[PDB]
Amino acid sequence: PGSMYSIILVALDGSQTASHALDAALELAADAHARLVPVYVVDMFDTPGYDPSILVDAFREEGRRVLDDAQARMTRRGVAGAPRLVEVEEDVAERLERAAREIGASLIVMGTHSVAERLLRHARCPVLMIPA
Amino acid sequence: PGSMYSIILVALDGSQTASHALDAALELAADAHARLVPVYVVDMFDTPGYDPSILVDAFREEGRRVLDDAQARMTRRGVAGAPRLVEVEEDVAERLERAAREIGASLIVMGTHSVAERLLRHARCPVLMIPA
Repeated sequence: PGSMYSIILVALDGSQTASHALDAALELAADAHARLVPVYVVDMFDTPGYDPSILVDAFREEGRRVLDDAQARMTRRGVAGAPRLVEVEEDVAERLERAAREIGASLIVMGTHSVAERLLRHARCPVLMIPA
Repeated sequence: PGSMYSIILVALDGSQTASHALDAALELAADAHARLVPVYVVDMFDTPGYDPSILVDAFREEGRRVLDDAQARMTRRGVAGAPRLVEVEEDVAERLERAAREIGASLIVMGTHSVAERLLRHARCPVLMIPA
């Protein structure tokens, strides 16, 4: 198989439709004999009393669970690659583009039913939309 | 390879970016051992003197040339499938969705840089965007 689809990126957030997108990205990765790289985006207020560190630990912990499940799915299907935890500074769309650049992804897979509209309007890299 | 990507549809109009999308759809079709179905969309005034039949013959003829080239690319790459000429009544986006339903396509491939925004906003079927 060529390199145009050698490395596939799929954005996860724990939602059902994102999980649905993962199953689609996996199936594509297995069919095209490609590497899959699931990413969980941690997208984190400045106020008296408020402590953002509580939610940072939370979504990171949630990311661990989500990415571990993604890894488990990949292992069973025999699909190579390793899930990444990504954190925005940025907006989610750009962070996904930065992740794609640094990982070397030639394709971004997303679950849909705005960030998708962003990535499409950007047109910086091939994007695959999977509806719920 | 599974059936989730057994039949791929790619929308052509003769433009460079659509041709670029065809090369991407072909590469995917070859990697996933999938059938490719390129479609050329004929999207056709009511005025005294004006004769739409002239342009109908034209874009159909242009479609023949475009689809013949697509077939030639598929044949060389050893990719199965057969190009289709489609005509709107409808809008282009819905016509592509109707074509996907009748052909049995599980994926629609498009070249981008509105119809893409439509198909995404519709979310009736998986869509792959390839930027120029």
